[PDB]
Amino acid sequence: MKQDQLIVEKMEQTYEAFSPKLANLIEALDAFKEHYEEYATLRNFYSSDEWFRLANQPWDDIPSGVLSEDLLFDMIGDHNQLAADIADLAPIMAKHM
Amino acid sequence: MKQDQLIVEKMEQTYEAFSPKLANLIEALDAFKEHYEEYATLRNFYSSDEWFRLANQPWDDIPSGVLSEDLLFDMIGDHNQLAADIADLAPIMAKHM
Ligand SMILES: [Ca+2]
Ligand SMILES: [Ca+2]
Ligand SMILES: [Cl-]
Ligand SMILES: [Cl-]
Ligand SMILES: [Cl-]
Ligand SMILES: [Cl-]
Repeated sequence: MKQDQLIVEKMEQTYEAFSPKLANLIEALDAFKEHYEEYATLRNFYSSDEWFRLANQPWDDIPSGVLSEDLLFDMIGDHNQLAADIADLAPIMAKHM
Repeated sequence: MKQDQLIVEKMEQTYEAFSPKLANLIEALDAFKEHYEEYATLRNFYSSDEWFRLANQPWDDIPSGVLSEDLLFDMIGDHNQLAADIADLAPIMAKHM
């Protein structure tokens, strides 16, 4: 039918929008999880005595980005915002099971 | 120093591994969130009277994937596994704030 076709088209367009985003999140989450064990190391290094001492050494090349005033600060911020977004999503997904 | 260099190298290698995975998850989560409002539509369509009726019509071309026995079933499974993984991650991230 002409009308059955309309229903199917709408559903296919909906699936095509949503399904790749579901897939990409699953993939990204799995990759993140294999390395999240390293986060405390980086968080704890930023603003530590050693980080500051190293940042203020007279390097003969451009210092590593980890030694900058802002790079790991921004990483911590991105982490904390992600934590909040994951916390907010969790019960919403549970509701859709 | 030779040794200060060792500390910095280790931290830089750690950051280079972790930081892109954090970024990719943030990006994937944001994209998913803009379309998660469509999930109930697709979930509810699968195994519905209309879905089954449409799947059993005599289409003159290959039926749309949404009409298959397995495609949306697998999407629901992927969703439910993701829900559980997000629920498990949420308190772990809170602990690292
Ligand atoms: Ca396509
Ligand atoms: Ca590189
Ligand atoms: Cl690991
Ligand atoms: Cl490790
Ligand atoms: Cl939307
Ligand atoms: Cl919408």
